[PDB]
Parts: sequence; C-alpha cells; structure tokens
Amino acid sequence: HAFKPGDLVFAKMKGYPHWPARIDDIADGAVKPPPNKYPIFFFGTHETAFLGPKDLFPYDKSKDKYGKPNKRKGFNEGLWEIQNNPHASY
Repeated sequence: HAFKPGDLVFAKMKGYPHWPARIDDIADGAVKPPPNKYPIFFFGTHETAFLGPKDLFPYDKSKDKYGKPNKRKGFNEGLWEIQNNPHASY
C-alpha cells in the first residue's frame, strides 16, 4: 500500500517527537512536494510540511509507541484530533 490522502500516521520531523498527522491532498495551486514526498498535515499545530515514507508511520499500528502525551506545544491537542476528528478541515 502506497500512502494516499486521508491516511493517518505519525510523522517525524527533526526536532520534534513523532507526531500525529495525516496525508493531505495537494491544494489546487499549491507547491508540489519533492520526489517521493507527501503533504503531511500535523494535528494540533495544523502546519503542513513535506515528508517521505521513511518518516511516516501508520497511526493504528504505532500508537502504543508514539501516542503517549507530551508537553510539546500542540502535541496533546494533536492526539485529541487524530483520535476524535481526524478528517476535519481545521
């Protein structure tokens, strides 16, 4: 299974803990991601950034490892949104 819009993941950016997020559809006129990269929408903070699969972990199967709370800003809000309303627009 290649990643598709709507997929729920944890995403890793340098600097941050693995982060509740989802794969987004590309906006009509928006910048296209680099090769083998996706628009990742980060729950809680609502930022979007491009990432490849090496930093993308499926959410169901990785929650035990990554979905414990922490005081990084927006993180716990991000946990709430992925569990409760992951396909909302925010």
